[PDB]
Amino acid sequence: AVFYKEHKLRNDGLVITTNQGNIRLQFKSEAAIEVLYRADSKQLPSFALAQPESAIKAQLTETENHLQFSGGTLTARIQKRPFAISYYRDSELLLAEESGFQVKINFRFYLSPGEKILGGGQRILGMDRRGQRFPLYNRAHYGYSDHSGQMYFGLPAIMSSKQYILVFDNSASGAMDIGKTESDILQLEAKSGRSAYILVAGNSYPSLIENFTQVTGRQPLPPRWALGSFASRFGYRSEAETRATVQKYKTEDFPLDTIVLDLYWFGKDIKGHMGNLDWDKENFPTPLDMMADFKQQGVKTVLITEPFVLTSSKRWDDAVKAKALAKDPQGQPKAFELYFGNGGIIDVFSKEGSRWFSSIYKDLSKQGVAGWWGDLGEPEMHPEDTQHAIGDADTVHNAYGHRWAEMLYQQQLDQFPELRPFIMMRAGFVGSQRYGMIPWTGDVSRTWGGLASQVELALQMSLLGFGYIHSDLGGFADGETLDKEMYIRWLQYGVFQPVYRPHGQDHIPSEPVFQDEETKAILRPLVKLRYRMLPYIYTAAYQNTLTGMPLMRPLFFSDEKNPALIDNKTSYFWGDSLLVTPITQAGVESVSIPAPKGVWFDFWKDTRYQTDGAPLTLPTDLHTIPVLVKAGAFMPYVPAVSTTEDYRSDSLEIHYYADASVPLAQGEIFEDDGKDPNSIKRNQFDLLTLQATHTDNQLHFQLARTGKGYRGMPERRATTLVIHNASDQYQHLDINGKTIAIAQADCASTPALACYDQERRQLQLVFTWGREALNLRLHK
Ligand SMILES: *[C@H]1[C@H](O)[C@@H](O)[C@H](O)[C@@H](CO)[C@@H]1OS(=O)(=O)O
Ligand SMILES: O=C([O-])C(=O)[O-]
Repeated sequence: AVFYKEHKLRNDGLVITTNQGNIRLQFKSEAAIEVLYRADSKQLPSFALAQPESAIKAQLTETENHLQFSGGTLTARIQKRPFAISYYRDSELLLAEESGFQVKINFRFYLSPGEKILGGGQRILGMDRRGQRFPLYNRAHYGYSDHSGQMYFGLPAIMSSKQYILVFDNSASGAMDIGKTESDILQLEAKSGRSAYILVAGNSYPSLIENFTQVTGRQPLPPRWALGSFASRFGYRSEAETRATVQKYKTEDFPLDTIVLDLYWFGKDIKGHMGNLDWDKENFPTPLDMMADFKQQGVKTVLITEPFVLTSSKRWDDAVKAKALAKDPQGQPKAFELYFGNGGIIDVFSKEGSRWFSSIYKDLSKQGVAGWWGDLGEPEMHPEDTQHAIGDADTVHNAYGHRWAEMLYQQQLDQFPELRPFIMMRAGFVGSQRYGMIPWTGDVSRTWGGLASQVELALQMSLLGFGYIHSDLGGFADGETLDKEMYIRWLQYGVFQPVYRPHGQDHIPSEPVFQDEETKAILRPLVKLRYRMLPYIYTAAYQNTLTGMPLMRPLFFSDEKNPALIDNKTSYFWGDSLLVTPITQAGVESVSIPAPKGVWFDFWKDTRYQTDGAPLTLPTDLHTIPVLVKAGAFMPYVPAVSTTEDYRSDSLEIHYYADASVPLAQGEIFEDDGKDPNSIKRNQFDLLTLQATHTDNQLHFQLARTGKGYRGMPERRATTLVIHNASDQYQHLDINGKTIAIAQADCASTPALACYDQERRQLQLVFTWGREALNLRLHK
């Protein structure tokens, strides 16, 4: 039994007092509200919020039975007796408290009938998680396949078909019950920690995500090289083996940006060395030379680190001496029995642990390390009586990796202010994207089921802030012999997901360069294609930095008024223009693609398909996976390079997919130096835009560039524009008023400026795209 007693305004925040205590309401933006219960008391601070202290000016009005606290779009409606807060966008009800806050920590809300609920981060349960209950405790799920209620990276958040996001801003061991125990109740629970939630609203899913990342944090543009080809396994045993692998990429003609070094870099066994955090010199005798030799070939080195320091490690005594480790309640270093041996955990929440760990990263980064892999940050083992500077293990658990990322991010920005940090980690929290976290989906089994789950996992993480979620390509765990077909399918899909990082236990090769001739003949052109497509991918990355928009988008974005599409986890958008349907079983001979209505082209074959709703059946082959291009797409390409260190857009090739059904279309290509963390803030970029206007007798392109450019930007780019499904009735072309005849023969065999290929229905234009505006007009 809870009821309103009184309220005060204090610094734009509403402080309500009930019989049970104080409640602080602060708008963190016009569409986002933080609700803090037990506001009177000492609590852990917010982890989810980018600006925890902020509170924007809202309006307050009072009635007999209710209070109303409003920003721009979002309104909190506070019923006085019994006490219950509900949330409105306009006057549409988003979410209503049931009993609300109780005692343990517990929050209870009503779910509306038919409401679909995404969220929880990494689970394999179906896209709509309504009807499920699961814990909020980051934890390993080694060898998972087609099911999981609990994995490496849970998020205490949900997204609803009402277009709100709800965050439980609490770091502790907890649980979420999404209308499972009681049909119409969403319940959030924790053992301890902060008693706060955050509601974010939007008018569309893109706007919701923009609003969410506004208040939780925007991912800073990663270095372009993170969009490249990684060489990885668990693990290279020696400097000789790592060098032989870089070489294998060069001798096999596969692109390679980065090689990743797993735990053998600091010791010859899996057990007993963790915490050494220094080179095993018997096996890596000349590591500075190794890294410099790789950097000459345009190849970066990334090293694994973990939170644990073993008692058998060279750094135990020093970490104890420095007070860097978490303690027991008695005050001494907490040691416990990991797989690797008896050891402690670095306390990234303390000043002393942060300084000791940071100094180690600094030293290795000085030696030549370009990037960092933080594994086991769940933490993988985290006994409940472990004490951190700000709380016990069970209170801080789900924020350990998040703070570990923050610590490493700040450290890398301090050491290399002119570089973009690369931080790859397994476990975080809501907002960890603001520290550049690039998550992967853990120790997936080498099964079709493991592959068939990756889209669900990726979309779930993308929707709640994590654009660079990806999988270990080809699979990680167990197996005795390569499953060739599954491997190929997984590396094909790889091209159309955020990070191209095949990785697996080393009794079976993860790297495509160690595969048989047929496998390499299939994958080599695809890995190159990933490089040729860098302007498409880097431009989606740019939009993710700008607005939260994930790189992988779900089918349901295509029609916001058809909630049944939410269930789809087999087809997704890669950027604006490509609808990808990975093949996730052996021997599949054809697929049915639930393409949204409109006109679509086969990416590989150029076939045009029109549909008014019905799915398209495409045949499959072993050399590709089904990809459709949306009519009105501009697909930009550059020539393939071996490494992004050689990236140039001096030569562009742009493919436009024309159809009269699309009378206006736009595209954009974002170019900058690929490395400057301040490029966007300072406008040190070249932003190419393209607009097509398609009427009955004309097809008009307007091309332009904005931004202040950057050092080494080409002034003039040689541009080949290829118009697919181009009319055969275009007689002339004007480029900026200068008329050019369209050749109708020998397009492939003359240096033609404009040429129509009648057999392929393609019209090719070749021109110079300089700093001034350009108009290309085709007319019948
Ligand atoms: C952590 C990662 O999930 C996996 O990709 C690594 O290859 C391995 C080895 O460092 C880690 O798992 S574990 O074996 O240490 O548990
Ligand atoms: O649609 C057109 O413009 C045509 O195909 O002739």
